[PDB]
Amino acid sequence: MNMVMLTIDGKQVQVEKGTTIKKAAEKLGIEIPGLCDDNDLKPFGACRLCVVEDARGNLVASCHTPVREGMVVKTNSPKVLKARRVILELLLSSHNADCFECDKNLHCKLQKYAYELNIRNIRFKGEKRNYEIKDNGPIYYDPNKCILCGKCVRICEEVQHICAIDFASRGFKAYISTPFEKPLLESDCIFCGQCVRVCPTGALAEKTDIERIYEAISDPNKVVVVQVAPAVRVALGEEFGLEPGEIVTGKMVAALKRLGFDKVFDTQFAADMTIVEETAELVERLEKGENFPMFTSCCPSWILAVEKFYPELIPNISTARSPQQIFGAIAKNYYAKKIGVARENMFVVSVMPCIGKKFEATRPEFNNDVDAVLTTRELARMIKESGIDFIKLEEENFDSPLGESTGAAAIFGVTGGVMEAALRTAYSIMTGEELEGDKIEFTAVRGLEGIKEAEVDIKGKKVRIAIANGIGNAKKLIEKIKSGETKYDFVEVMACPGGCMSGGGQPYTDDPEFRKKRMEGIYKNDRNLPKRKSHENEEVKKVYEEYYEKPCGPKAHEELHTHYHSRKKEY
Amino acid sequence: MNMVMLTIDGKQVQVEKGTTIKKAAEKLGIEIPGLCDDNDLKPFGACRLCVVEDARGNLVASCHTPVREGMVVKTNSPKVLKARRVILELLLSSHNADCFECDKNLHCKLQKYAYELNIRNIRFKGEKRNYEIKDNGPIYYDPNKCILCGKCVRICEEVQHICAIDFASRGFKAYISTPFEKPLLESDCIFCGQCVRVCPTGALAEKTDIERIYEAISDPNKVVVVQVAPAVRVALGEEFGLEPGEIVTGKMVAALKRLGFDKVFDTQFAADMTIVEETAELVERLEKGENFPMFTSCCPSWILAVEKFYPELIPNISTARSPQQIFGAIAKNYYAKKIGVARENMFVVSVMPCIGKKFEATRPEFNNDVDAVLTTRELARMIKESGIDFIKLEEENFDSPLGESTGAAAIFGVTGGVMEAALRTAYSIMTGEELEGDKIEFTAVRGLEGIKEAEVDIKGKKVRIAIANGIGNAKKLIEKIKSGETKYDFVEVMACPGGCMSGGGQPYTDDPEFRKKRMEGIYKNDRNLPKRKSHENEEVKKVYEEYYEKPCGPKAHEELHTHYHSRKKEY
Ligand code: HC1
Ligand code: HC1
Ligand code: SF4
Ligand code: SF4
Ligand code: SF4
Ligand code: SF4
Ligand code: SF4
Ligand code: SF4
Ligand code: SF4
Ligand code: SF4
Ligand code: FES
Ligand code: FES
Repeated sequence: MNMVMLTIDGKQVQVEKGTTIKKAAEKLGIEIPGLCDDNDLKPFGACRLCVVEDARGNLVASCHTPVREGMVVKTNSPKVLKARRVILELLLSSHNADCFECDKNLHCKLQKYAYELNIRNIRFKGEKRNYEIKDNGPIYYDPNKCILCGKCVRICEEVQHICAIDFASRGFKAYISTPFEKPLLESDCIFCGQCVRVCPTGALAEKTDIERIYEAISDPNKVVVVQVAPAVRVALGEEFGLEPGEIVTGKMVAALKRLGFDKVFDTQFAADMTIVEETAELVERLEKGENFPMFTSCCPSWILAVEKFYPELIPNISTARSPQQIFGAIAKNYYAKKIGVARENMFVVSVMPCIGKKFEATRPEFNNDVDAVLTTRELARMIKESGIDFIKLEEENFDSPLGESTGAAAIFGVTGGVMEAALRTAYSIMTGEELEGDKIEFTAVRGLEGIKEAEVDIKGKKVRIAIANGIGNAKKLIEKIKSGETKYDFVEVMACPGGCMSGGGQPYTDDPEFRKKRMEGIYKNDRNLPKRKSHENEEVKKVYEEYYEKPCGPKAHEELHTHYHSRKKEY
Repeated sequence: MNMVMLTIDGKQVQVEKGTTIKKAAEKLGIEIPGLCDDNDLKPFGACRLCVVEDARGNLVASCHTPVREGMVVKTNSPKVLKARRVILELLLSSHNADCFECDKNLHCKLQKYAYELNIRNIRFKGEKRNYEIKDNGPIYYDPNKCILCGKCVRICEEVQHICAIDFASRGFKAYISTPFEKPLLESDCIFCGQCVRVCPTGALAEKTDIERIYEAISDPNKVVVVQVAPAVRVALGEEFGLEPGEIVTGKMVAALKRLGFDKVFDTQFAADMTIVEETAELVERLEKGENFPMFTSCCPSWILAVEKFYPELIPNISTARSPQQIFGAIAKNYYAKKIGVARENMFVVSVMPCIGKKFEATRPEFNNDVDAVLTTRELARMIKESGIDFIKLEEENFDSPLGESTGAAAIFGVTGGVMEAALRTAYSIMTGEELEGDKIEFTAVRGLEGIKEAEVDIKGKKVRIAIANGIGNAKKLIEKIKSGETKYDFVEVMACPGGCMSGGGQPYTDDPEFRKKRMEGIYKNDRNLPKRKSHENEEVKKVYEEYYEKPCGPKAHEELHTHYHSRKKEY
């Protein structure tokens, strides 16, 4: 910690050595514009829109310039403003401008910068960008709106370590493409959605399914049911002017009821069911002591990565379905018979903060259990379209009999929650007594680190457990495990860094501390429930005693389990 | 007060007879979209975008439909949504879409409605609107972005009673125009700016002078000074996410200092100077008892209306200049000599919430005292462009020696404040003692009524005063006065209803209660000052004792007075 002296706009500043001009001037309440830099990535130097003027009189980029003693910097001289205006005019001279038709309307950064830096008349009119738009599955790519900032390539290469996309061509005709413009499905993409989360323009977007939902609601011979993800209730309020991490569960239930859905449920019931199934499977595997370690299967992107890159780990993957598909099977196989509705006349809609769920819902092995999948942004758009005000709503509760949940299933939206809940159930199953007091929380698996390791002692038996949030950390853990350095018993993997609260379907943010706020909100929501264990749920016991009669039973194995196949297209 | 009961979306509602469907459904927290209706105007029925479905199955506009007993209304049926989408597609099929170049970017209502009601692909592509844009002075009109809602015509005809514009042509080729497409200067326009304040698109806007200010700041052989209007400090914070009526004086002074201005002053000093001059003139006129009544001259639009429509009242108008021109003359005739700057090397910039000041600054009789005029929105745009954060600024004070002001000059941004301050000074001048306690406030001239008439007794002498906010009320008062029903002694007129806080240069609002909030903020700001009288100002006494030596003196009459001419172009 050694400090340096500098003058920014006539004000003395104390910053540590190595800090750039941008981070040094941030402490004076000055925001320098920039489009190609993000808090997760190294500086690139492509937009050239953050230039400042030093004492000599030259323009220098302030995003990758280290600080020095005795430096004089000017940030709002007329020359800098003129250069920024010219650069933005150069960008906007070759933009296809359907801001009426653009999904990123009122959320674009190029539009906001064009407004703020006072552009009203483009002098450069001529050749534009013109390409062809092709379907890439659940991701929509329009190369006519690209500004070539490299954020998607950098996030896919530096952080995710997948390297599914790169630059193509050179000069005015450069663009982002997969090898030979092949569709993303058979490329090395695993459908995590982090590239869609950082794009500053409307080039990368989502595939919408709202029209099918509206045409199924208007159908007078169908019943529509909806399920809500645990992580949607802490980030939905951001779209309506609230702070991150504020619970809007009752408001969102009331809004969904006002939208026309006949029955509103939650996925945490399926989360408890999956917890019970997985804990029973883990106990049986530990008794047998075969096929170690055991990996979870709740993340579709992790399953895709296993199928594509590591096809030798398939026997070690847990066969339990994800909570979404389990809920779909429950609704279309048990609830319909109780109510008296034919299987062909029931519609199931899910609201998820993920993008791999859109692809997962269309897999042939699930027999079309879930008919449509939405995101948080799509739900917010629907709520705003219908005209409901969100601030002044009245709190309501979930429907019956698949609405009540516990606290162990409320922390699946953050990294390490699934492991904590599994340990909570496994301690009770193995020992027979219930944890009381502060022993319920396992503080050794909480945080935002890369690889988290722990050793929980259960009545004299020690289990080696691990958690790895992120694809890169997952690859590192796999390399560590395969070499035989150490042996584990249960491993969790999540494709997004920080858990499902950082998914590609969450509302856009500008605060650099959204992860901490959302994690705090999730933990606070967990702390305010009457039940904190999965086996204390009441409707799960009824479902077992009425339809399946035992976990891992023949009917359960037929309807609540799945199998995986290798997708490795050898070349 | 009789109530009517109906069913809206399955919810029972009890409203008074005569309320429309829109105002009845507003009480359930439901916002029905609409573009052609405003809180100041009668329903028109042009956009057809607020349709709802009744029990019979037809579509009825909910903005001009009275409520009835036993009515069933559906607001979010699929048919209504489809109709709204088709109507908006029909609008956007013929729009010139330079949303990069549009002044109303991020503030347009058509853009927000295109976003919310989920438009992504226009099926109707063909002929568009194409016209020619011509200069109309301080108002910018682009007929390629008009949606023909009639708000400007209705506000000019129903409320202002001027009728300067109307519809032209018919069908697809209809547009808004003056007789024979003549420029607005020689039409019946008085430059109030209320039509610019209600337009929902970017068709109507104001002319910008930012480039000249930047090119004069970069000039190393000039000194730039700025003056701020009393009403800018209660509405500038709205642009940065604050509530109306919040005082941001110190924050705005700090921001202006960081913007490059060498010296920052305020107009309230000139307001006190004008108060002294006007009170002396009124006392002399009362002693002489000639040319009654006496009208104020602080509103340029009122002067334009007098010159155009009522040229027989010119001898009765007070000859004192407006505070803006008085401040300009003071800066360019007294401050420059004290500092030692030539008259040709001084630049004066004003920030005003008015549109008529832009035209007033260019009159030949003022010898170009003020070089440029800004608005609150332009200042906010400049602040956002420079990168300063408004929320976390540090409070500062005005420069010297023309910065200190009193409380009597802080209420010129609301209707009736000028009369209150004039009475405050006139009581002291006529009697010799000073008002103390609650007698300072004259509660009989406060409110938002049309014509406010009072009767103030000053030591046995009774004076008749009248206040008329609005052009229509001004015409009514003139008709009352001319017929000889009664005689007054002092009359105030403001062209905008509610005072200068409703000017055409203020930031856009959506709350229907902005006038009350801004008036409360202005009064609270007035209540928190140490001095509440104009003769108690200290720098005014120095200016008199050093330069002019007496109010209404030869030098003062030469530099602080003006004359008016008839603009009535007979036909
Ligand atoms: O399936 C499942 Fe789930 O370790 C998981 O993963 S957590 Fe959910 O806050 C939902 O829907 C989310 O997001 S229920 C999923 O994705
Ligand atoms: O000139 C003058 Fe003035 O009764 C007046 O009128 S009040 Fe001002 O809040 C300013 O600038 C404002 O607005 S100083 C003017 O328009
Ligand atoms: S979805 Fe993930 S793997 Fe696919 S391109 Fe984007 S960042 Fe790379
Ligand atoms: S697709 Fe988006 S993130 Fe990738 S280079 Fe283009 S603008 Fe940047
Ligand atoms: S990417 Fe941004 S600038 Fe381009 S059309 Fe979409 S909203 Fe407008
Ligand atoms: S971690 Fe969650 S949000 Fe991310 S890919 Fe997996 S399921 Fe989707
Ligand atoms: S500025 Fe006033 S008078 Fe002129 S057209 Fe607009 S509303 Fe009418
Ligand atoms: S100019 Fe504006 S207010 Fe007047 S009709 Fe056109 S859109 Fe409406
Ligand atoms: S008026 Fe509205 S929709 Fe039209 S160009 Fe301007 S911002 Fe876009
Ligand atoms: S009342 Fe004020 S804002 Fe309105 S025209 Fe007159 S000076 Fe301008
Ligand atoms: S942010 Fe510095 S060059 Fe892009
Ligand atoms: S608001 Fe009802 S028709 Fe325009």
